[PDB]
Amino acid sequence: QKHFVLVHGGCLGAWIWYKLKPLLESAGHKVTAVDLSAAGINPRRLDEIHTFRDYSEPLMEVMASIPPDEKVVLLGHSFGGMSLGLAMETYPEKISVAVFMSAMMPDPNHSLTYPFEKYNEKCPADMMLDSQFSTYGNPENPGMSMILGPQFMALKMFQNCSVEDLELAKMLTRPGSLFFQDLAKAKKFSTERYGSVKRAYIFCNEDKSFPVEFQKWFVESVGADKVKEIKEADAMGMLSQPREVCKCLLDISD
Ligand SMILES: C/C=C1/CN2[C@H]3C[C@@H]1[C@H](C=O)[C@@H]2Cc1c3[nH]c2ccccc12
Repeated sequence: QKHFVLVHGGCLGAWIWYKLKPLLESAGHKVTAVDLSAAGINPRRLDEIHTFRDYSEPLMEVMASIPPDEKVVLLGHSFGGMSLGLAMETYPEKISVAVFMSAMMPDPNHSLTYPFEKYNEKCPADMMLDSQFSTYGNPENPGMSMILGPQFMALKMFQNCSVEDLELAKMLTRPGSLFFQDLAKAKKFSTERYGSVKRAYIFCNEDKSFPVEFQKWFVESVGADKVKEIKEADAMGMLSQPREVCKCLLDISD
């Protein structure tokens, strides 16, 4: 038995893991799927969350409650990788392996905004399609909020998923933030902390929102201890290939 803590990306929520949580449990493991602040059915509203630590606070509540005797495996995807990073900085010893599936993997050597800068470098400005962006917070120093466009979701996140999974996410997706202006002010991670945590990576070769060539770039520039691939996972591998993410994760963790 291991304890997996599962962390969703932006605009999503704990619900994305609904297909993978049973699977890990039927193999005999403990699973936690967290909702981050203003995501899923978390009661907070976006415009009351201005920092990324505030956003990541329900993950941090989980990590503080890992008994002294225990460790967890973390799985994050997309923007979830950033929360994995804070978890890994603050509680390095409570994590046996941090697993990043088609996620940005922070590097103690750069500002926390660096994977975002590199994404703008490597991807076109129209990458998010019908998604839409607006400022919130103080007009004097603003946040950016985003909503996922229906086409963006169908073509570029859930394209190897059932229309059912696509429909559920339209019902459940909420405005998100990538916290860029706050992340630009956050303390960097260190190698003594963040950097002491074994890391794994799971490629999702068919992720059109985060192309594999760019996922491959985080492993080449930061490194990972283990690395797997899902030939047919899209951005939502946990929904499109839930049995393969399970298999990868038991491999990585055993
Ligand atoms: C919530 C929709 C998004 C679209 N896109 C955006 C933001 C999110 C999503 C992950 O949740 C991916 C992957 C990603 C994005 N920006 C990145 C920067 C560095 C590495 C990966 C990314």
